[PDB]
Amino acid sequence: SNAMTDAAIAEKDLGNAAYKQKDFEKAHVHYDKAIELDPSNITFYNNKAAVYFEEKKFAECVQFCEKAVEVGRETRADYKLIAKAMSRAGNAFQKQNDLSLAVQWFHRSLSEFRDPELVKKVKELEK
Repeated sequence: SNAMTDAAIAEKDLGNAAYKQKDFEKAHVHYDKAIELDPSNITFYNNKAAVYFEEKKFAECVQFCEKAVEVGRETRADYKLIAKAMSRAGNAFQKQNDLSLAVQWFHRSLSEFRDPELVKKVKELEK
């Protein structure tokens, strides 16, 4: 789109390079800068969620998944990337030993985009 939205992407790319080295602090710095430049881009919220998940900050991961979903809907982003946020949230809830919330999110995710592996995973979790 514009000078700002390109600038944001460039910060995301810097965040990914830190993320790839497991420098999670620096990854957040850059993704935060991305969101500062262009808060309408779902990718930044999902990438921050992914960092939080690897840090075992599962409640923060969920919070950013929730942001991705809200942003994704407001901006009419690719519904598949909204589904990804939803499954990530489900996984973060599993890691918190919260099956109830995990399954709520997984069902959201499947309704957003039918992931064949997740369908099987959810049936197993509901056994």
